[PDB]
Formats: sequence, C-alpha cells, structure tokens
Amino acid sequence: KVFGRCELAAAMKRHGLDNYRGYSLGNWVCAAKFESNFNTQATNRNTDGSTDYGILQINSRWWCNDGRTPGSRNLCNIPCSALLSSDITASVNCAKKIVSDGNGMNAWVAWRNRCKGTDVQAWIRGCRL
Ligand SMILES: [Cl-]
Ligand code: NA
Repeated sequence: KVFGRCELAAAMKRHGLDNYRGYSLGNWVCAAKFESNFNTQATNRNTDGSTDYGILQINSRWWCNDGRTPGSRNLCNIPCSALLSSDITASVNCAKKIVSDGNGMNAWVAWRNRCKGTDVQAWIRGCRL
C-alpha cells in the first residue's frame, strides 16, 4: 500500500509514535517519505547482502529474519516479510525498538541526511489528527 502523507501520520499517531523517545510525528513521516516513499512494499538490497524492508526500511542485518543474510541477528523477532504488510503495526513496533537502542533516529540514514534539523512539522501540516 502507498499511504498518503496525512493517512500515514494518523496511522503512526494511533500506533504511539507521536513523541516516541522525544521524536515528534513529523520526524517519523519525514523518514518514511525518504526511506520508502510511503510504500509498504519497498525493499532495497545493501552491499553487505542484507536487505531493507518496508515503509521504514528496516535492515535484515540486525532486525528481522529473511533467511538470506548469513550471520545476521533477528532483534525484532519477525520475518522481514512482515514489514511489507499494508498494516504498519510490525514495522512500527520494530521501529520503536530501534529508536531506543541508543542512537535514536540516526539509525535511519535518510532521516539523518534529509530530516534531522529541518522543519518536520511541515510533514503533518493540515492533517486531521
Ligand atoms: Cl534520541
Ligand atoms: Na536477520
């Protein structure tokens, strides 16, 4: 599913990401924008042979099992395929775990490069929340 900006913001708010670990909602919507373009089915292969999955491009090196990343850990304990669902629950719960591991949203390279220290409120501008 390809979310609209406001639809996704609303789904993320309901799932408890608004201010999760100090990160306002615009941040989460901004990251998803540049990570996957709002597409739950987005996948990308990294050079180490690990793959990124879903709306928040969660990495199989650490976070999920996709059965083809030798030596990786499964820190969210889900198949990576569960991150591609049109229901963002699994992606949102795994995100919460990533953002708490000490590095905050700097885990998401597109956030750090494209969202950090920008006007992120602009990504929830005008949505009925
Ligand atoms: Cl932080
Ligand atoms: Na893994």
